[PDB]
Formats: sequence, structure tokens, C-alpha cells
Amino acid sequence: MKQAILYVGHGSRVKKAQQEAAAFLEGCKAHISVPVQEISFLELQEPTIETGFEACVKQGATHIAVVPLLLLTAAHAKHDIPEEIVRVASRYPSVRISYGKPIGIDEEVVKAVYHRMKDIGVPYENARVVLIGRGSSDPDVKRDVTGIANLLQEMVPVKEVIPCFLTACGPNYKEVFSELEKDDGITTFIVPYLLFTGMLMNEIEREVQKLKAHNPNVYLSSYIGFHPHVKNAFLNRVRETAANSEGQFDFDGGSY
Repeated sequence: MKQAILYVGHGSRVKKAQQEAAAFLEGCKAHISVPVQEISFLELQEPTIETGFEACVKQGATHIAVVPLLLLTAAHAKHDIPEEIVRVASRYPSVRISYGKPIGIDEEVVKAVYHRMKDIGVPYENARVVLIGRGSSDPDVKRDVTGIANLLQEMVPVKEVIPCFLTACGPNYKEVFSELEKDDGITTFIVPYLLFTGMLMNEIEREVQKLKAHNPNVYLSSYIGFHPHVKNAFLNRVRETAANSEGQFDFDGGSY
């Protein structure tokens, strides 16, 4: 037996984002006791999935644990990535494949949100938290962001956590913002639940400036990014996919 890890990010065309994702995945390798480890990306950035998978095979891997670097569960985890996996794996029918889950609802990621809150330096006890995800038409995305909000609610003595979204599913973060123009003395933290900055993050920044014009007790944290606790959660995913102790991550054909 020879085990491999194939990390799969979604990929970016922004050079800085490519570099950050690649460096994160590279820094994961020293934490995994597996002799063959390759990084790959679905799109816009190579190594491609095909390249990384074939590299794993060429180095003698009998088992490949494919682990997607994804915060939430949507089309990429269910369709695009598995489709590329089946396309390349069809050529090596003797190689056993396991395929992991996105990070999703994990206590470590809640800790990442908590530390982003703490970084502001404002008391958070009995404060409101507004957790902004990108959003998706896939209901699993809203469900998981809500689960993270509930876990934060259980773990930190905040007043409440409001999951909301930039697009595709409700409630939209602008509706929450419009409802927060009051200023009732309650502090509101805005946590962008995103791996990278970019257009939508810039939009959040501008909208939070507008909101602060109405309600000065509003504080925007930096986006989650590749926080150390995000790394802990992702390493959990990697280890469970490689262990595959019950076969629950077996890469079975058919539509996901």
C-alpha cells in the first residue's frame, strides 16, 4: 500500500490568491504523515486536477485521498470536482480513491470567527454578530452558514448571530444592514465568511461604512481567510479522508 493526498482548491486567476492558496496547501503537507502529496486546482490555476492525480499515480500511489479546499458545500464539491476526478481516474481502475467533504460546520472554524471578532478589540459579550457568506442557490450553503452561526451562538456569549448572504439566497446582508440603522447601544460585529478578499469584500467594506454613518456601534472584522483555525479544520478533513475508516468517503460513481 502507498497512500497519497491530492489537495484540490477551486483555483483563482488573481495572482495573490493563487499564491495564498498554493502556500496554504504546501504548508499543510508537513502535518500529514503521507509520503505522496500533491496540490491541484479545479480551474484558472494549475496544477490541474488531472496533473496532480497523475503525479500521485506516477509516484506509486495505490490509494488517493482527494480533499477539496472548500469552506461550504455546493456545486464544486458535488459536481465539477467529482467530474474531473472520474475523468482522470477512469484511466487507472486499480487505484482506490477517497473523496472528502468541505470544511462545513466545524468547531475550529467557529473559533476562527471568534478570533476575527476578538481582533477588533471591542467587548463582544451580549453583542450581535452578522455572519456574511457569499450565498448560493444550493440550500446546503445556507444550511451550513446557519449551522456555523448556531455553533458560534453556543460557544460565545453573544446576543445573537445572524447568518446572511451576498447573493443567491436570503436573507441578503443589505436587509440586515437596513434593519441595523437604529443604534440601540448594542454592538454589532460583521464577520465576512470568505477565504479571499475581492469585489464582494470591497462591497461589504463600503456598505459597512454607510451603515456606520447611521449606527456607530458597528465593527467590521477582516475576512476569515486562511486563519490557523481554518487550517486545523482543513487538516481534520484531510486526516478523516485519508483514514476513511468506515468507507464513508469512498469515491462512488453516479451523480452527487
